Amino acid sequence: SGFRKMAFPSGKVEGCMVQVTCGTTTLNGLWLDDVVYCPRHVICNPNYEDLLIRKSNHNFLVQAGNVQLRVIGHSMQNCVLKLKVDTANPKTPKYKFVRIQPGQTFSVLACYNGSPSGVYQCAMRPNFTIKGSFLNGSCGSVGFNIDYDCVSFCYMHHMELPTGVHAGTDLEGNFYGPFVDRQTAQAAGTDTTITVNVLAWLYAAVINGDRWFLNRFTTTLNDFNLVAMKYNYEPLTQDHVDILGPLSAQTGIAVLDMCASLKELLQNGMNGRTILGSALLEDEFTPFDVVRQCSGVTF
Amino acid sequence: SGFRKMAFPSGKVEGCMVQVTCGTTTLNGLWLDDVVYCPRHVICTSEDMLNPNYEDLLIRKSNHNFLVQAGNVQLRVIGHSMQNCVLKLKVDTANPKTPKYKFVRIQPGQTFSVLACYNGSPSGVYQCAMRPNFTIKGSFLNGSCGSVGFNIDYDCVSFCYMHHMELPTGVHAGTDLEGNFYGPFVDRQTAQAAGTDTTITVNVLAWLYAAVINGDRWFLNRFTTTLNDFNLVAMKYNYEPLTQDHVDILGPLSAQTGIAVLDMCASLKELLQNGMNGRTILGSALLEDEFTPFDVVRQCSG
Ligand SMILES: NC(=O)N1Cc2ccc(Cl)cc2[C@H](C(=O)Nc2cncc3ccccc23)C1
Ligand SMILES: NC(=O)N1Cc2ccc(Cl)cc2[C@H](C(=O)Nc2cncc3ccccc23)C1
Ligand SMILES: [Cl-]
Repeated sequence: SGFRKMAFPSGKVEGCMVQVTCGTTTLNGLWLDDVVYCPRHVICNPNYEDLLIRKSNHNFLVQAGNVQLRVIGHSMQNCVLKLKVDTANPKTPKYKFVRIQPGQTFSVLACYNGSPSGVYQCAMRPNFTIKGSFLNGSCGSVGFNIDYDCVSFCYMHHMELPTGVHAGTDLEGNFYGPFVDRQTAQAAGTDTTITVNVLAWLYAAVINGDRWFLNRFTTTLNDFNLVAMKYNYEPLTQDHVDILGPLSAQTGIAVLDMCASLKELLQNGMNGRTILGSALLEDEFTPFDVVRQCSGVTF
Repeated sequence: SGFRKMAFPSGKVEGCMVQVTCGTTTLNGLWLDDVVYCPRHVICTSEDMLNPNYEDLLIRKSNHNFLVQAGNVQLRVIGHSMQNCVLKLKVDTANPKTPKYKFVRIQPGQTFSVLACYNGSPSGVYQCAMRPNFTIKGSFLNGSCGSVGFNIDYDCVSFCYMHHMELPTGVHAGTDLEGNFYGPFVDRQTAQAAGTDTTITVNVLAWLYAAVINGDRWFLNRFTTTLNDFNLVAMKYNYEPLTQDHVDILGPLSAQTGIAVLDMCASLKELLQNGMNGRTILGSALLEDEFTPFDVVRQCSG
């Protein structure tokens, strides 16, 4: 029993964190094989080709623990700088670079000076920001998932928006969201609630013995989506309904039956009650996160 | 900016997780140097659990009865001893991944990271607090016994918890790494219930200071309180008494935000009276009590 916001064990990622210093700027890098990936704003109206062409290999100081790595090459791929180093990371795990969709969750290994300080779980918001916890020096910290023994890198931290939320890229340097890596006026779009995730979390509450919110009612996908649109909830697709199938079979509560529970919660509130120790509807657990935590999958 | 429930990077602990098998029971062990620490109930059957005589059960065991597995490698047990409710299995190989470590016993209200494991394999990491009733509100399934709680301040891992059991309310009970249970619990299938839980007051105050550091002041008021008046009010909401030690501990946060501890106590009293009125504090509609004053300083400042 119990339901926690749980991150993947960060060990395979910790063994990849390095410190990248260039000029006055110091941030984090991800050392995989003989390449260190880091935000290109470490070289810093920025013409990044012009700024990068003025740098030599020895301008980038890469530090892996108490060992200085020597940079033998450098190239840019979108908003990510790839520093070729002489040494292949012996701690390089089996990995992939994956781009995630909004609503998908991942673990963040927050780092400062190439040293991991914390690990937390978070979701790619529908507005492409992440509600993370980062201070200055956190740039280059990575987001990942673990599938079997393979680490899928999905996020690299680049910046903080004026509302305190965060923006970054996939490991190929493509930003999530309409953001750019420069000091210009940028704001996160109006956020919405990840509906399939709230439903997954209601199923987790049912699995954990909390059923007060259940009701005899059902609804249609169209009628539920008319309610979802009114409460700034993401539309629930047939794919989401299919994805919630296993949880629906396990608890005996059809996805449209759980949708009517969610509809009543949105219109009437919780009425002094909590669900899994929360007075708000939690949307940062995917259906797979719920199944994984309520089954004990290991890595 | 931002405030998350953050766990310590689990890497130093992952490299210590092993699987311990005794008969039909399989649980997790912590391999540090040449010793594997695990709950002593690994030697029990389901029947033995009502009134186990651990000394009697352990005396009938030999080293080769304990199967220890570190990854895809079987370790050889060369000795065994019991220290309180933990079994210490001397093995023939020192763990090369043994980090700098300490065994620390924590007090209620203290937080720590839990590396939940099944079959000696880590599956997840989460942050939690030792409740005032000595239980932890964890996320544990059958086979998670032996999973550990820790903090990693600097490069040293301080092991503070080993999971032993789930109580009937879904909460968890365990021991420090010397085998001493937190709380009035026993490693027996007997009628045991967690005492009435209370809110960790000093932690809620620390979290209100984190909200101030992050720019949220909506809950502040023009009032102050005496420590005694705060405790009389707080007790009525099932909040732990706030001691002078807690007030002293909140000193740095008070100096940083410019809000006196007893002035922050007055905001808390008002929040308990009024609720949040549709608002949130650090993305939460409830008063969060699983961040200590030390956690707030670490995360908000560095
Ligand atoms: N003004 C300022 O501090 N920045 C400007 C800027 C402009 C563009 C880009 Cl791509 C990055 C940055 C950096 C950034 O956002 N870094 C930071 C990242 N995360 C959390 C922070 C908390 C506090 C301060 C910086 C954080 C630095
Ligand atoms: N009923 C049952 O299976 N147990 C009884 C028991 C009695 C005393 C002692 Cl010291 C340990 C145990 C074990 C224990 O609590 N393990 C478990 C630990 N954590 C979460 C669990 C979730 C679900 C089932 C067991 C969990 C095993
Ligand atoms: Cl303590």
